[PDB]
Amino acid sequence: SMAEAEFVYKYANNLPDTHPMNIRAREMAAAIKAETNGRVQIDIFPSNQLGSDTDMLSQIRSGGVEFFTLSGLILSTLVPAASINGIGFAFPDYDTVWKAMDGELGGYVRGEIGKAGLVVMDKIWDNGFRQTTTSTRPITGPDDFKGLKIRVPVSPLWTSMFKAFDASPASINFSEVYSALQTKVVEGQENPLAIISTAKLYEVQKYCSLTNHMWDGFWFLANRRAWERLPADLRDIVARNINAAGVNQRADVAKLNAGLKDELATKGLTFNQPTIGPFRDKLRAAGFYAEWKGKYGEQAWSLLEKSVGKLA
Ligand SMILES: CC(=O)[C@](C)(O)C(=O)O
Ligand SMILES: [Cl-]
Repeated sequence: SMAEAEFVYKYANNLPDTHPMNIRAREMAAAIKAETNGRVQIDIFPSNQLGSDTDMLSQIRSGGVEFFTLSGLILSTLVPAASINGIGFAFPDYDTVWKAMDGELGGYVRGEIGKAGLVVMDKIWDNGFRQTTTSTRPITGPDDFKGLKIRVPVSPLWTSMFKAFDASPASINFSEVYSALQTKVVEGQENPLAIISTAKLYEVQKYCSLTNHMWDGFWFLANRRAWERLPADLRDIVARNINAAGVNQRADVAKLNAGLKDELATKGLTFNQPTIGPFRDKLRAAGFYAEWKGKYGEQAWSLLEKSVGKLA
């Protein structure tokens, strides 16, 4: 038989194999294997094949897997600073997002991730600005969130935000979301359009409300020991290829989130665009911005403010 590659590394993720994350990860793995002359093989385990997000967070820490893409908000139980990009209504556009995440704010978060003992690639991958879906009624204003049994990912930031909206959040890994919606364990969830599409959540929801309540992405994490075990030449090749795949993935995801509404509207989702201001007002009145300013500290909060104020 053919000898195994010297380094056979596992990359786990939580998304469908049809999402740009996985399309680009497959291109990335092929490029890496060729460029390292067969020395590095990245085996990809999409859509929670090896386990759920909370499981994989444990595994990237312990070395059970070598690579894992993860929202900073989920990561934030280990790295408290890493939820900072998810502050409600903070970023007005992608322009400010990438300048921040590829600039000083992202540098700050990456440094915090390093302090916790993980490696993280320079470029965060996209997920997108998040919308709401339900099987009950549309969300036209913040009053409609009262009592809503809404699924959220496991994170203090998501819990805080949806409690501030007077909803009843349930913390559930993405792997259980389709079934939880289908069976009405929960009444709704929130995610970018590209997720609603690729995970077919339109099959098990009726309404999509464009609440546009945060932007979030996926840090590309590496187990530190496994990263350091790669010789320097291979490390450089792997890092370059992961970041290149990320840049392409961002471009793919931006196009999907910009254009998917019309397609989703003919697949079993009825859309509405609520007026956004009252939602931001509700988070303010609930003390959400004051809470998180306190938790992140003045320096980090000032860095977030600097980041979102850009006009270009
Ligand atoms: C944060 C994240 O990984 C997802 C897929 O968007 C989610 O769990 O909803
Ligand atoms: Cl609409």
